[PDB]
Amino acid sequence: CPLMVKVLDAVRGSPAINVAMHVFRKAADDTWEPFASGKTSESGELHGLTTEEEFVEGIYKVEIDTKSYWKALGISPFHEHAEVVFTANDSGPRRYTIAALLSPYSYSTTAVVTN
Amino acid sequence: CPLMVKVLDAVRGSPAINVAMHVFRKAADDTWEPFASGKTSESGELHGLTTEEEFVEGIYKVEIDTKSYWKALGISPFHEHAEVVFTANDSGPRRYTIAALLSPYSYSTTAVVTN
Ligand SMILES: O=C(O)c1ccc2c(=O)c3c(Cl)cccc3oc2c1
Ligand SMILES: O=C(O)c1ccc2c(=O)c3c(Cl)cccc3oc2c1
Ligand SMILES: [Ca+2]
Ligand SMILES: [Ca+2]
Repeated sequence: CPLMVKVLDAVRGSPAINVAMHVFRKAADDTWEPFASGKTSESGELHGLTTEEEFVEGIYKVEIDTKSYWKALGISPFHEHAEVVFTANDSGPRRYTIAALLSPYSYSTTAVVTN
Repeated sequence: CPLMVKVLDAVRGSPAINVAMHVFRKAADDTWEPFASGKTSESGELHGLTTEEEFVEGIYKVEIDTKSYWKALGISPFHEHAEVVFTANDSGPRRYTIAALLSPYSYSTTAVVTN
């Protein structure tokens, strides 16, 4: 898959399992059109969101539902979600791994881009 | 002022100066209504965004223009912007500092909420 997302929990030191996320793509009218969605596995990873053919050039937004994750662990978090917004495939196809590290009042995100 | 934003640069080891950002408040129809905006100072801080009377409970989005910041420094960035989406909750007297640490392919954000 050309787009994979991995989510980790910085409180427990574990993968963040069953985290929902939605991916959007910016449309011509400047609105966010639905693109793909899923939930992380027991490894904290979400594979198979898209295919090479469907993953065209564009501006993409990954909205990770961190609030539901913390609520299900019984925790009141600060953020509604973690958002990652980036231009993809501007110079041809790439493989993107988006990672997010979660705490109740903080998150970090990094991208690993390979050819 | 109950809302301040501080931005740091992990590549140069410096405050992130002259970074533009917009704050939005979520409307009843799920759209994002402009709320406040500005640019960080020489200390990397943006003060005076709002007042106690204007900053009511709700969902807020801070959209930080990191792409323009990196391009002004001649450094190639990954993200279109950094986003911080959070709930303001009236639990006693509270001041909110939203902090962000920027790298070209990564960013980290935390909230410092004090009395
Ligand atoms: O792709 C992976 O397996 C992977 C492994 C480690 C990390 C990681 O430590 C990490 C940290 Cl500290 C801060 C922000 C994002 C991160 O994302 C990761 C992703
Ligand atoms: O508000 C301040 O003065 C302040 C000081 C230090 C930091 C800081 O190191 C920091 C780090 Cl590593 C990661 C993410 C956010 C951060 O926000 C900060 C904010
Ligand atoms: Ca292109
Ligand atoms: Ca309340």
